[PDB]
Amino acid sequence: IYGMYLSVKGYNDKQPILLKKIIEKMATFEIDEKRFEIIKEAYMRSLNNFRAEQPHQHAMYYLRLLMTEVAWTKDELKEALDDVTLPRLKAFIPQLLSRLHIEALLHGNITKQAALGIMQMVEDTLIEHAHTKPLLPSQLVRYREVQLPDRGWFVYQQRNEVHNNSGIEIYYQTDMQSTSENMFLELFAQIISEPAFN
Amino acid sequence: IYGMYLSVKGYNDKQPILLKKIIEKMATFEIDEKRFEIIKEAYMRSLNNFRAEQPHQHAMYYLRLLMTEVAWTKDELKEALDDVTLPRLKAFIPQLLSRLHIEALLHGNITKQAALGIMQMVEDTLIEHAHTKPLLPSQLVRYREVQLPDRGWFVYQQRNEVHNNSGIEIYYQTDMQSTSENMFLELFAQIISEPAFN
Repeated sequence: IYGMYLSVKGYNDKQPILLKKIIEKMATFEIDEKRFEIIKEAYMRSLNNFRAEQPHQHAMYYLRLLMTEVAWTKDELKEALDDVTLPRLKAFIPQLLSRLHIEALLHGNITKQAALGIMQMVEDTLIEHAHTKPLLPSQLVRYREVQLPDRGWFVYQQRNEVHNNSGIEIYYQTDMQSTSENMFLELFAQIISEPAFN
Repeated sequence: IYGMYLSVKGYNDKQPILLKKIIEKMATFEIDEKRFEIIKEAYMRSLNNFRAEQPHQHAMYYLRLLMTEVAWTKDELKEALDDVTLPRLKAFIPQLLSRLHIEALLHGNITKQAALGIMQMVEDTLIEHAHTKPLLPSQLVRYREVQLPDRGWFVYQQRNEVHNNSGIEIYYQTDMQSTSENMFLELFAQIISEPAFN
């Protein structure tokens, strides 16, 4: 929801080469129309196939949508999927790569100068082939969680058209994430874990 | 901040003709490069002339920024203005007209059928020349106001560089808009109006 995520894990011997190739395909992507149609139809089949997920998964999904400030439902994505066209996408990729921020975490059998060399390699490739420009700090917008009122109870109700079983997810909200509240919630959840199961 | 605003007022004799011509002009606009550079430069001057505004106007501006959820500053606009290019705008206009919502108010010497004819003409023209699609209701996000904490006092300080006088604006945020709160605030402001002046 904040942008792309790329992770390369494994032996560091030939890692920067493949990473460079992946960045090269990010900044030199040529879309095949047949692959585009097949993959698009597959994604449509995925959004259609979400209706066959399990009731508890639907409960976690609905609670996610309710609690997050901004969240698009799979029905909205499915409806907007028909309007996606190849010229729109080909005009959208450089529009995406035109303004970017990057947050990296390099943790492994590499040195500081090696990490700086890899990072500078990625930056130089993105600038060279994609003309990527940094983002403005005021544009670093994180999403807030909906605040429930005191003594307030809300219930969202939907139906599962596939499984003959019912699902339910009860969520009580706390103030914020501080040390004291974290240890309160974790300690209580530790006390009620096995009694809840049993 | 929510979108464009257009208001045509006057004799209704040729209002539909003029309005139709306006929609056609916004849906078939061809940009002049000279006019683009000149109007852009005049916009840069307009952004640079805010420094000569009065300190109370600077106060209302800063307070508006502070209490608005999303608000971009004159310096951010004047900095991002240097990146505005003719191809970027030429790609922005159809992107702006691709999906839209409309909220109209037709009041005066007008019949209901003529109002529906005007609205239907606007929709037909927008879909015709701009392929305008309806906007999702979840995309109709309204900005909120920063919720101040109880017994909280915050002070933002700046300096006017042109006028030799100083300004100040003191804001006691009340609760959300309801009948009781509205009449309390308006009655108190009524009591303190003339004693404030005198």
